[PDB]
Amino acid sequence: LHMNLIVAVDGCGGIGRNGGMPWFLPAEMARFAKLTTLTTDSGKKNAVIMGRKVWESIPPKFRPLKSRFNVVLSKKMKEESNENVVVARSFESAVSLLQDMENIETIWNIGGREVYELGLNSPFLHQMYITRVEGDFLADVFFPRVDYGRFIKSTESEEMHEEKGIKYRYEIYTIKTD
Ligand SMILES: NC(=O)c1ccc[n+]([C@@H]2O[C@H](COP(=O)([O-])OP(=O)(O)OC[C@H]3O[C@@H](n4cnc5c(N)ncnc54)[C@H](OP(=O)(O)O)[C@@H]3O)[C@@H](O)[C@H]2O)c1
Ligand SMILES: CN(Cc1cnc2nc(N)nc(N)c2n1)c1ccc(C(=O)N[C@@H](CCC(=O)O)C(=O)O)cc1
Repeated sequence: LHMNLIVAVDGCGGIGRNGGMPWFLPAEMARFAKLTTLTTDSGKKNAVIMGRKVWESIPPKFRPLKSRFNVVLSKKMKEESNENVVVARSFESAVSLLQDMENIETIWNIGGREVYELGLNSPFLHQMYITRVEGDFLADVFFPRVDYGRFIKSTESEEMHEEKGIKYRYEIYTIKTD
């Protein structure tokens, strides 16, 4: 059972501004949905684990994230009536429930700085799929401080991408104990 982190950070390490995203990148978001949705074993599902403010920053039409199992960490949210969503009061309990479910193939840590930090300290930590966006978007939330020395960066050829006047590039990292 793998836990991969997926994030889009800017030149300063920013991920959030004013409770929302500092940018909108539809092609990047499409790649995000593909990476987080597609499983190898047909019929098996992925799980996304997110913090409450991520959940609330998703457009409610796209919410819950379709074809995935949503786990929202929150100490304040009421239980979610929907079946593809569960509210988990702690990281450890969320990870316990996920490793308990048989049909979950890969757990995608999709955001919340604290969610990211707890994942980075997790035994299930596998890969980081980072989208390095160029420039300073005046973010107020950031990605955790991470020791990249624990990781091996994939060497595949990664071109630059540009949409909406914004440039960015994909990077992949794998924990060195694999
Ligand atoms: N650029 C990106 O790739 C990216 C990735 C994700 C999000 N974002 C942006 O980043 C910002 C949100 O990230 P955030 O870090 O500010 O808020 P968040 O982490 O998304 O959600 C924070 C909330 O999650 C809950 N939570 C987190 N860890 C928990 C734990 N261990 N146990 C229990 N509850 C826990 C708490 O909810 P309660 O307050 O209800 O306890 C906490 O207040 C938004 O702007 C979002 O759009 C961007
Ligand atoms: C605010 N937020 C958090 C968020 C945004 N961008 C990211 N970008 C990356 N690279 N990684 C992340 N974890 C990430 N997280 C959002 C907002 C909307 C949707 C969303 O609606 N996704 C659709 C896909 C949207 C699309 O196809 O354009 C899906 O079904 O997955 C996801 C995350």
